[PDB]
Amino acid sequence: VQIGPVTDLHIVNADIVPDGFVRPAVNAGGTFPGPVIAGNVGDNFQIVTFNQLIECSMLVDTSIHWHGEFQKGTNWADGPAFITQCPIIVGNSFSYNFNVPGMAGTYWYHSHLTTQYCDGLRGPFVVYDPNDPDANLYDVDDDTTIITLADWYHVLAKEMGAGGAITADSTLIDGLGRTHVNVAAVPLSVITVEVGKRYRMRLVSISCDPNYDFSIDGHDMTIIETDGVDSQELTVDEIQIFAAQRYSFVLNANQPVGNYWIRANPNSGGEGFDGGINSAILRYDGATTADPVTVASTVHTKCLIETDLHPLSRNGVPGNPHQGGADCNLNLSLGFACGNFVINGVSFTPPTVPVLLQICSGANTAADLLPSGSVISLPSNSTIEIALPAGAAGGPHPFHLHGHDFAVSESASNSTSNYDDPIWRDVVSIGGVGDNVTIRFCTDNPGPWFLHCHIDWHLDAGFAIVFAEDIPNTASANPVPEAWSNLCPSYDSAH
Ligand SMILES: *[C@@H]1O[C@H](CO)[C@@H](O[C@@H]2O[C@H](CO)[C@@H](O)[C@H](O)[C@H]2NC(C)=O)[C@H](O)[C@H]1NC(C)=O
Ligand SMILES: [Cu+2]
Ligand SMILES: [Cu+2]
Ligand SMILES: [Cu+2]
Ligand SMILES: [Cu+2]
Repeated sequence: VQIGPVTDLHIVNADIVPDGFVRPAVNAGGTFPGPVIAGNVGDNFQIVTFNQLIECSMLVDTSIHWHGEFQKGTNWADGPAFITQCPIIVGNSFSYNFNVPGMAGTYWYHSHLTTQYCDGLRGPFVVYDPNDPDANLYDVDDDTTIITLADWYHVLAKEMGAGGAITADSTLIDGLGRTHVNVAAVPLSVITVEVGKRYRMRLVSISCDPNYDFSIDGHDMTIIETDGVDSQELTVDEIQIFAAQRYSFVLNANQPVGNYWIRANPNSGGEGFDGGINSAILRYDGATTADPVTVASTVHTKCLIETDLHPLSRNGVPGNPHQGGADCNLNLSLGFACGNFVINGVSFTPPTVPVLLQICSGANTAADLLPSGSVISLPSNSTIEIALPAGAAGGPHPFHLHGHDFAVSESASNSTSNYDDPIWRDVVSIGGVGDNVTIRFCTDNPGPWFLHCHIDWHLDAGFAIVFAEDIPNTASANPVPEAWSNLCPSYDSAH
């Protein structure tokens, strides 16, 4: 179901049983996943979020992030609690009013308070391009070609310990899947295709943690979009997609009419596909209504490798073709010990006053912004390079930056940098010990922008910092509506 660009979005509690185990959830728009929020590039989104949550066990306060949307001019609408807003309290609503100039592609939205999106507040967000340069590559692109991959837990997110290796209890594809342990034969999702059509499949990781090895028995996939950036066609037979990443891929429905397994193996939790875990069904029209009996290739012979991706446009790479070839080059020291993560020696703990309101109330430098040591100021109109060397306890961490996308100058498991034509994206695996995954972008967007590992349990254990981009121009760049200003006194009064 698709809603928007102007829409109500109610946040409710419900019990659901997507793997056959009933448990409480926090839902957007009443469904899991939430409804697809959609519009065309350049359209004004007005999402009126009604908080109606009553179940404390999962927090009755909420805040929603439109993941990958740059929010230029609207930093107050970005969503991370205590970075850009205080949460909306139960009984109140809040109108997320923003534009998406320049952006088209496949995105998603999710709670951005504590670990609440794990408890179910996650949904797809698609910005359609009426002149998409990839349109001639397929026949079908609509709500039925969206595929979400979700980890699902039988423990309430607020009770996960924390951390604490945490592992999921079931992989859901389009909201359905089977439990890893004592697997019950509950219904699987079906994706239906017709012989000879081509499909723009929009593959969205709404994961709180695991990365997935996604494949479709007997079929190939040609990638045309990465995290909202159009890419040159890259045909693969397997895609490893980390938390929060998105790909569009053309599925040519060119096999005999029949049932084929769709596979999504998480890097932790249940291994393999016994009893149909980690599975959905690709069904051709005409096929018998029965489970697939297909098998994966024994060896996947063309798996996605991030360095094989290239932008469709001529994006290039800001700055100069060598490391440190930037105006403000940084190399973050990413650590873990004693159950907390750290960036440059400091574990992130949300401050009482949101970063944005600290700035609007007259804070001027990172030194003046709380939490101390969790904010790095960035100057305006400068090429930023950030090196994110891996090694920190497990691993592999998908780092994500708000308000921007970035050139992936160096990828995982490959020490060679690329200053000509790397893919740009917004969430990137930093790989393994010895890797030096490096990103570059330009500061053309004033505001406080969160940078963190998108494994939500790692974010709650402190793996984050805020890039305060152009403090001096932040207030003037981001006029806030009074409803925004009303957020924090309501929150602090209720709490
Ligand atoms: C490691 O990463 C580099 C950088 O993207 C890759 O190097 C490119 O390789 C292709 C050939 O496959 C050449 O056409 C380009 O000239 C290379 N670009 C640069 C900047 O060197 C390399 O392929 C990657 N290694 C593996 C094993 O995938
Ligand atoms: Cu996100
Ligand atoms: Cu984001
Ligand atoms: Cu992490
Ligand atoms: Cu975030």
